[PDB]
Amino acid sequence: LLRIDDHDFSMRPGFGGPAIPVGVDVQVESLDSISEVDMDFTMTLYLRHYWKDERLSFPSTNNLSMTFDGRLVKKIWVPDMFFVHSKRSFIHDTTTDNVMLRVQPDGKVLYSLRVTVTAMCNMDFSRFPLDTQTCSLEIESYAYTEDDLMLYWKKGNDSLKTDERISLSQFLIQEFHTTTKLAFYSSTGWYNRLYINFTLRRHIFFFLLQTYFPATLMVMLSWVSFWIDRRAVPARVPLGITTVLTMSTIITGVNASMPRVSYIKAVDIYLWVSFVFVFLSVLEYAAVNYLTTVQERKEQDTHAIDKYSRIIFPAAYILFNLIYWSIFS
Amino acid sequence: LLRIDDHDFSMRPGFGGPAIPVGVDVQVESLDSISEVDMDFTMTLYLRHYWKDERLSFPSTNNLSMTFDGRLVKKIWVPDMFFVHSKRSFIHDTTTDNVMLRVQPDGKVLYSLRVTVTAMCNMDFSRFPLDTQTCSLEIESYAYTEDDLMLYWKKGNDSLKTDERISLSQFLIQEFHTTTKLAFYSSTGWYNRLYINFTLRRHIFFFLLQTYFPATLMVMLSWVSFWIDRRAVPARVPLGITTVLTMSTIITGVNASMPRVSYIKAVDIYLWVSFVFVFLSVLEYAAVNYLTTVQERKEQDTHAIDKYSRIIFPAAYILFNLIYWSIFS
Amino acid sequence: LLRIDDHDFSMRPGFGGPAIPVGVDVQVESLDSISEVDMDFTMTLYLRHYWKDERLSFPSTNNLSMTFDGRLVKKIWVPDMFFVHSKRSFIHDTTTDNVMLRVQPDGKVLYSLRVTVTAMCNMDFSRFPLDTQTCSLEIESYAYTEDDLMLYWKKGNDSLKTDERISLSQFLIQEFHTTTKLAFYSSTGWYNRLYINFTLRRHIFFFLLQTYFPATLMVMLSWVSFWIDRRAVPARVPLGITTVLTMSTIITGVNASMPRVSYIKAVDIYLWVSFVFVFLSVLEYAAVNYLTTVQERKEQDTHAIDKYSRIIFPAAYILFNLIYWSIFS
Amino acid sequence: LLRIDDHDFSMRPGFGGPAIPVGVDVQVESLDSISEVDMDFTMTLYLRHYWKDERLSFPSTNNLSMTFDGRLVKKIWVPDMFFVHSKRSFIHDTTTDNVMLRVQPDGKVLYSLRVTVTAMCNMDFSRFPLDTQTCSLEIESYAYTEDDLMLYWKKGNDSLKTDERISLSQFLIQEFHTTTKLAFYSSTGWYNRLYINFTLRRHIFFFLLQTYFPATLMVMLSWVSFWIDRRAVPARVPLGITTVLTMSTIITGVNASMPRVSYIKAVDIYLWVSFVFVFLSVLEYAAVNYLTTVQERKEQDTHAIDKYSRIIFPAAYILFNLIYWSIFS
Amino acid sequence: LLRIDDHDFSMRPGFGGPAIPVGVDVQVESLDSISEVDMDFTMTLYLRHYWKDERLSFPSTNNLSMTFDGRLVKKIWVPDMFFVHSKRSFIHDTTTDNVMLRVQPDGKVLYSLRVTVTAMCNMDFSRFPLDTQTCSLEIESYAYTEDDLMLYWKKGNDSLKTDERISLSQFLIQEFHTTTKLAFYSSTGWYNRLYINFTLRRHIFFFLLQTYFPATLMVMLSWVSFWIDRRAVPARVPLGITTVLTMSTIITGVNASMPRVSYIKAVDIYLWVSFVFVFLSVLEYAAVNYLTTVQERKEQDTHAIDKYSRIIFPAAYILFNLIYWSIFS
Ligand SMILES: *[C@@H]1O[C@H](CO)[C@@H](O)[C@H](O)[C@H]1NC(C)=O
Ligand SMILES: *[C@@H]1O[C@H](CO)[C@@H](O)[C@H](O)[C@H]1NC(C)=O
Ligand SMILES: *[C@@H]1O[C@H](CO)[C@@H](O)[C@H](O)[C@H]1NC(C)=O
Ligand SMILES: *[C@@H]1O[C@H](CO)[C@@H](O)[C@H](O)[C@H]1NC(C)=O
Ligand SMILES: *[C@@H]1O[C@H](CO)[C@@H](O)[C@H](O)[C@H]1NC(C)=O
Ligand SMILES: *[C@@H]1O[C@H](CO)[C@@H](O)[C@H](O)[C@H]1NC(C)=O
Ligand SMILES: *[C@@H]1O[C@H](CO)[C@@H](O)[C@H](O)[C@H]1NC(C)=O
Ligand SMILES: *[C@@H]1O[C@H](CO)[C@@H](O)[C@H](O)[C@H]1NC(C)=O
Ligand SMILES: *[C@@H]1O[C@H](CO)[C@@H](O)[C@H](O)[C@H]1NC(C)=O
Ligand SMILES: *[C@@H]1O[C@H](CO)[C@@H](O)[C@H](O)[C@H]1NC(C)=O
Ligand SMILES: CCCCCCCC
Ligand SMILES: CCCCCCCC
Ligand SMILES: CCCCCCCC
Ligand SMILES: CCCCCCCC
Ligand SMILES: CCCCCCCC
Ligand SMILES: CCCCCCCC
Ligand SMILES: CCCCCCCC
Ligand SMILES: CCCCCCCC
Ligand SMILES: CCCCCCCC
Ligand SMILES: CCCCCCCC
Ligand SMILES: CCCCCC
Ligand SMILES: CCCCCC
Ligand SMILES: CCCCCC
Ligand SMILES: CCCCCC
Ligand SMILES: CCCCCC
Ligand SMILES: CCCCCC
Ligand SMILES: CCCCCC
Ligand SMILES: CCCCCC
Ligand SMILES: CCCCCC
Ligand SMILES: CCCCCC
Ligand SMILES: CCCCCC
Ligand SMILES: CCCCCC
Ligand SMILES: CCCCCC
Ligand SMILES: CCCCCC
Ligand SMILES: CCCCCC
Ligand SMILES: [Cl-]
Ligand SMILES: [Cl-]
Repeated sequence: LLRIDDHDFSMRPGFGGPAIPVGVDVQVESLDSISEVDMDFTMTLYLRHYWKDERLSFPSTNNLSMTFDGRLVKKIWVPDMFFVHSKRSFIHDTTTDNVMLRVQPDGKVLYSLRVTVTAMCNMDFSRFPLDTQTCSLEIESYAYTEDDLMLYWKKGNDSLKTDERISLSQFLIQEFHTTTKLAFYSSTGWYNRLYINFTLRRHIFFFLLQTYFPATLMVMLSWVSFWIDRRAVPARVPLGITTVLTMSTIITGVNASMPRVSYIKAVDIYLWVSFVFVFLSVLEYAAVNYLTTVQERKEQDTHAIDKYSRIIFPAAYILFNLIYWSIFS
Repeated sequence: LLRIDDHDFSMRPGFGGPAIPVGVDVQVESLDSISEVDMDFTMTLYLRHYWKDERLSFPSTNNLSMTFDGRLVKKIWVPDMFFVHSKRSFIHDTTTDNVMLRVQPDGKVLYSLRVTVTAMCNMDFSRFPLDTQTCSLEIESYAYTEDDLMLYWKKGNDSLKTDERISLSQFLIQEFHTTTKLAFYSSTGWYNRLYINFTLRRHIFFFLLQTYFPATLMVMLSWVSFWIDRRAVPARVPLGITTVLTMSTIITGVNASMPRVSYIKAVDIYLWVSFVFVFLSVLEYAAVNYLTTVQERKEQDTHAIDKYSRIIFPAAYILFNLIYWSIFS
Repeated sequence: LLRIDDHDFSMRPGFGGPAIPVGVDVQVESLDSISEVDMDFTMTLYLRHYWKDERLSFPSTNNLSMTFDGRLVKKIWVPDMFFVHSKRSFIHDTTTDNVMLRVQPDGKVLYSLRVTVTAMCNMDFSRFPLDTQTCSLEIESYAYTEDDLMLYWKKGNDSLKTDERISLSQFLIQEFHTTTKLAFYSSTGWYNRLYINFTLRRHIFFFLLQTYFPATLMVMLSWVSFWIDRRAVPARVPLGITTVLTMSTIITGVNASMPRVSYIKAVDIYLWVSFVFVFLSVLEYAAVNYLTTVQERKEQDTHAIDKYSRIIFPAAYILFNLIYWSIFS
Repeated sequence: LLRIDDHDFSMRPGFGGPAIPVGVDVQVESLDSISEVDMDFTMTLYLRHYWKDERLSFPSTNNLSMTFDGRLVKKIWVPDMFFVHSKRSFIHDTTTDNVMLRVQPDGKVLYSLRVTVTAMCNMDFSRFPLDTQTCSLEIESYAYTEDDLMLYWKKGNDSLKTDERISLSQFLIQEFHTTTKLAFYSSTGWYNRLYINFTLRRHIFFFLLQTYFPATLMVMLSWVSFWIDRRAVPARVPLGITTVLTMSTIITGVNASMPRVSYIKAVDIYLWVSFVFVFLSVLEYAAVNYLTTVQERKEQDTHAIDKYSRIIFPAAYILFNLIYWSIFS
Repeated sequence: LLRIDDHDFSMRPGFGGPAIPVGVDVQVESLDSISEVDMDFTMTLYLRHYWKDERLSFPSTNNLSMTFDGRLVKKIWVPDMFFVHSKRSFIHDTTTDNVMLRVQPDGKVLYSLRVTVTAMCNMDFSRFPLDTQTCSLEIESYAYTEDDLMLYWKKGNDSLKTDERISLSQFLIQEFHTTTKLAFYSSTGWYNRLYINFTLRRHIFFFLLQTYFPATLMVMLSWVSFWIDRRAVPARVPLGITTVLTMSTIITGVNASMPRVSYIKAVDIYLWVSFVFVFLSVLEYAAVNYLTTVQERKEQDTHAIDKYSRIIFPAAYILFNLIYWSIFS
């Protein structure tokens, strides 16, 4: 039916004359995973191409479109799109190649395939875990400049569809939209580039329960010391020390999970402030023991330091929390 | 024998006329693994196709079916099934391609191959580890709409078989059955989709032994304090503190294993209630030490708080357990 | 030399008449690894096939066998064996395909290739780490039933050889032997299946040193308390508590390594019995402190409980060990 | 258009006569990751080749360059570059091979492809984490010596371009430049080799916060003991011991991350000096307890050792820090 | 130029007559990694073959050798070497296949390719970490026996070269040399096998610092107890106990890294002897407390046990160290 043997499909339609227009539309099937340590994300999608080539015309009375096996795709000419700034990708091939080819009697062509992509995404963690991130996937022709191929979204803003099943356990996904821009390479020329854009917002529940609450509880334990008889030395001393040494484990277990960035994150601030609050309660009792011993040496109830600490330490931590959750909301 | 050179197998049987019927049946060989963190499962199966094509007719006197080498599959036309919402898959190929082709003299065809698939499955953990999950595998044609190909289960409900060796160490597997539904894609049309469905139920033994019992034992240790002379300050204080700090390790070691979901799981409730029970026993002894010191200051046996605590703490935990195992059964 | 262009090698020798006999023999090169968590093992082997096809006859005066390049294997007919219940496999291909083809003037054929296989193996851990396991590798034709192909061991029990270098660091390997059985698939028919069988036995040394000895040592530490003056409250109390909290770490570190099976293992029994032995020593001293305080209240040496405990705790643990190593030998 | 059928492209242009000149230029798209444990780095780049072959001449009136499909690359002759001392690499192939071919009417050729490479890099850690490292990527022809192929940078120092998005979370990247050298293989001859060179500098913030500060804080805790009444034996003893045992955990957690090199790193020096400072504070109190007991035995305030230690320990650590940060800056 | 179309390259040179001689030489580019847990090593190398085939003769006046594209390798006959006892391997293929073919007018051939190999190596750890290991890589023809192919080192002992950059962070590499031996397979015959041999020696610095020193320091801490007043019960008891419990962590952290072999390693001996030294110091103080209490009961300074222990424990450990480092040097 199609006269494949008659033509040289090493050359594009319109070769040696004006540029060929190629239109694109897309459906996203899933957003698969995200990594802070690698700074990337993985996506699976259906991708579709539209153009005309009169070398593929055939006669019929119905004027309708026809589907073909799929092994012909390797004989005819086809556009050459690639995913810019991507780490790895593949086309699915069970039970055969997941590819589709449809042709109309006047030579209009529709071409479709299913792919998975892993792509680069630069991330800012200064407000982590209360952060928002924005991401994009980039599409471009490899060999042909804007003088030979013209690339555009087939139906404007209606060219992107999304599966209703798409979900991530840790993020809310929002704000899917598409854009276009021109790109330049010094050695080879000017090219059209298409963009798919989206926004992510992290759920904080896990971190409250797993990090902010146990820090708070250690700080509240350190306050119990102020209500204990100053003469019980081997009770008041280890009560302070053990909370210092627990807080260090909390601080380590958080930071072991994240990339080694050169700046402070919002969670770091809270934990190190909590640490100094606990550390100071140890110096307070050392002072009261020393001054008691000086009183014994002069001579030979509750101390004013204890009396004031019962008031000052809790007020100060409440003030800190009010400020912190006013800044990070 | 088969006249392969005579025909154009880029076109389906019946091309330009009504739809071709294709029937399917399946045997599951193994259910290989499951992941909560990735929310997916892996399956290995045998998959079979049935249709008629008169271009493959041949003469004989016996009217019986004949087997062919397998290299012909790439010359003739074959249906184009794919696994919807799948992450990855392959066809096995040692010592050769695991593929089978059988043909009858009137052109009826049977085609079979062996494959492994990894597929998406959305999971709810609000009742974890006492949870039940349900799963499915989806099958569809890639290129041909219901106007060109008709896809159905070959023998109704008898079209699914399962290997007697199938097992998972952590789940009971039940309720294998099959269904059908129509699907729509905005750019390309309507398609028939087949479903394989099944249910999983988790064994709880591991979690009892590994999580609920040691929490319970920490709570019971904290009660020993109420039976110890109130004057033994450096004994009663670390006895409380060490149980607080152990309970925190238990809570961490559980949640380190699971995905970071935005809601509370049934195991979380038990551990955090156990934590407050242990935390309160520390505040109780602080109260008794303070009131004893006030009595010393006024002046200058067992305390009523100890007397009551010996009764109230164990009753309250028993009431909690009765309610919890009434809710989660 | 071989008349490859004359014949249609899509059809088996004897096509449309009786079954073709194919004989097999094997040499194992290595048993590569084993996993309890995945329940599988990996093996590398040489696999060999024997049959006659008169379409490959050629003339000569010597009556001897001749070797050919290996690229012909893809032109002639070849049997279609596959490994049943396998997870993955491949054929080696550096510096070329590791394949061999030898032919005699009357058309007898010898065919050989090198492969690695990973295969399923169901494991029972009720006696772990003192367990024994048994395993097998299964071989079958994919497309041809016993009416068209007949599959058998070429030399009976002498058909399996094993490399003298084969070893595993954790298991003793024994009892290599071969068997045969018929298999049935509802949709497709009856098939011959060959079996390779073997037995494994675990070395216990590592577990003695790494698990049973340190548990025993914690139990013996808890006994020291009975020899310490009952008035040293802040010594006798933490001596008990710290052994409880160490034993919990031992119990966790063992079970973190194994699959989450729904039944108790032989190592679990020993560790939880050791735990209750340590837990009871804490309740004993609580009793002696309480009764001493009652004596003080009445009034206002070694206690009989201490005196008896020095005898009863060690006897009871020795009785337990005698029973346990009588059961698990 | 191109007369591909006329010629034998198993032979280079100029075969049997002088060497063919081939020019190269490059753009780096990303520097992907780095490993101290494996001593390697990964890079993604665009690579371009320039030469003349009159067998590819064609007629035209415009004198302009033309682009071709990409399937012709496998028919014509092409240069044979490889990455020396590399571990693994690949060429990208979705949605097709990422390859470009452009030809001028006189037979000048431009050829381009996109690749990812992982390459060897020897690292020195004697100053870690305050270290600087230098790296290079090497390019060479596999089959052709300088007598048959001449390889050079196409535009001198202007032949290397870099993407403005390139970044690493842990390193500052600097000093990209290119060089050339001749190489010799004993069995096969002399070859031209091109070099891409660059420098890395590590950010220290993470290590200050994660390692140097908590060590310092343990040392400062050990000093509190000198301010506590010498008669409080069960307070002063565990205060020392617990800091010893914490410092050991710090030392372990650092070195667990790095390769097992045979020499000391700058971080090791700081932690082991901090350890002896803490260890000595335990021997000091043992001395004061012993001498007090001798005074009791003779007989039957603050001790001079305490008085001096309050001065000497902090001065000595401050002197150490001044020297250390003078050496490592 | 080469008459490739004239001949049947499914047959070796000399087919049906005497054996063809094939010579080999090698250059090692890198030794990439080593695993105790898997018992294997990885190597990257250049491998070269030499033979004569008159079917490849061509005319010329210069009598010099000529290089060809590389796509011809798949048309002509080539030898069939494989790596015996190997786990996996591949040939590199960016930017094309890393393969070289050179031919002289009389039909002498040189053939070369670049490969990476992972190979089996049995290891003995009885002296670990002071151990020495020896390794080899094995090379053989797959299909052809010594009656058809003769395989030898091309230049005797001069046939192996090594890159000056080769290094491992944990081992000293020494003693590279080559050997030959004949091998027999029962079903198929006799074959020539070539060997590459080498020796490794481990650096001990890491283990001294990471394992032997901290054990020693725990033992020295336990000795402090002997210098402390026997009446300070709640000081002397936890001082012993905490060192016992630290030593157990040291023992665990070492053995978690290695394979589970059925015999004792040299590091195990040192750590378990150190453990009993620490354990005995706890029983000593229990004895002194008991005998003091008996003296109190009879009645109703430093004890001789303390006096002697100050001398005996350190002498005994010094004697142990002298013996141990005399045995393991
Ligand atoms: C198809 O084209 C024919 C003319 O060739 C026209 O009559 C018919 O309406 C067209 N149908 C559609 C659906 O565009
Ligand atoms: C979609 O369409 C509108 C037309 O109003 C144009 O603003 C815009 O670029 C598109 N929106 C986005 C967010 O890209
Ligand atoms: C096969 O077809 C023939 C007629 O062509 C019929 O006589 C015979 O019964 C059929 N056999 C089966 C098993 O259907
Ligand atoms: C199988 O067959 C029945 C007919 O009674 C129909 O209910 C059902 O859909 C099938 N069952 C399920 C559970 O899909
Ligand atoms: C090979 O066959 C010939 C007859 O064709 C016979 O004489 C000879 O003994 C046979 N040799 C072997 C080894 O079987
Ligand atoms: C090997 O040969 C014997 C013949 O005595 C038969 O018992 C047996 O099946 C084979 N042995 C095993 C263990 O399979
Ligand atoms: C191309 O070549 C023609 C002569 O063949 C010359 O006139 C023209 O200037 C050239 N153009 C460029 C851009 O080099
Ligand atoms: C680039 O160009 C200069 C010419 O001044 C030459 O020094 C140098 O080799 C190049 N620079 C480097 C750093 O390689
Ligand atoms: C090559 O062979 C010719 C004879 O054919 C001889 O004269 C010449 O010396 C040889 N050259 C080398 C390098 O062997
Ligand atoms: C290399 O050559 C010598 C000849 O003296 C022979 O001893 C030896 O086998 C070779 N050496 C080794 C170590 O294999
Ligand atoms: C102690 C944790 C407080 C968390 C406050 C969160 C406010 C949205
Ligand atoms: C940008 C730094 C914010 C620091 C706020 C501290 C709140 C107590
Ligand atoms: C303390 C754990 C109790 C577990 C109860 C389980 C009831 C099925
Ligand atoms: C849906 C929340 C259940 C909470 C029950 C608490 C049982 C004590
Ligand atoms: C305390 C461990 C005893 C191990 C006994 C093993 C007997 C074979
Ligand atoms: C089958 C259970 C065995 C339990 C034996 C307990 C030995 C003390
Ligand atoms: C205690 C850590 C001091 C860090 C000093 C860093 C100077 C650049
Ligand atoms: C090259 C060794 C440097 C050691 C300096 C020590 C600084 C206190
Ligand atoms: C306490 C460790 C001693 C290490 C001695 C090493 C002798 C080469
Ligand atoms: C072969 C065993 C060596 C044991 C030596 C022990 C040295 C104290
Ligand atoms: C901005 C640096 C903060 C450091 C807090 C310890
Ligand atoms: C640890 C500091 C104490 C100072 C008391 C005046
Ligand atoms: C003290 C906690 C209050 C913070 C409110 C955002
Ligand atoms: C529903 C939130 C519960 C939180 C318990 C700490
Ligand atoms: C820690 C709180 C104690 C309050 C006693 C009245
Ligand atoms: C107190 C435990 C009883 C719970 C019964 C389900
Ligand atoms: C058979 C169950 C045993 C449980 C021991 C805690
Ligand atoms: C902890 C239980 C003690 C009971 C004494 C009679
Ligand atoms: C008390 C240990 C003896 C057990 C003998 C098998
Ligand atoms: C150069 C060796 C230093 C060792 C410090 C413990
Ligand atoms: C631990 C050493 C103490 C020595 C006192 C003279
Ligand atoms: C005492 C810290 C000062 C070091 C300045 C580099
Ligand atoms: C040879 C066995 C030694 C065991 C030491 C605990
Ligand atoms: C723990 C053993 C002590 C024995 C004293 C005679
Ligand atoms: C006491 C350590 C000396 C050992 C010398 C090899
Ligand atoms: Cl105490
Ligand atoms: Cl601890």
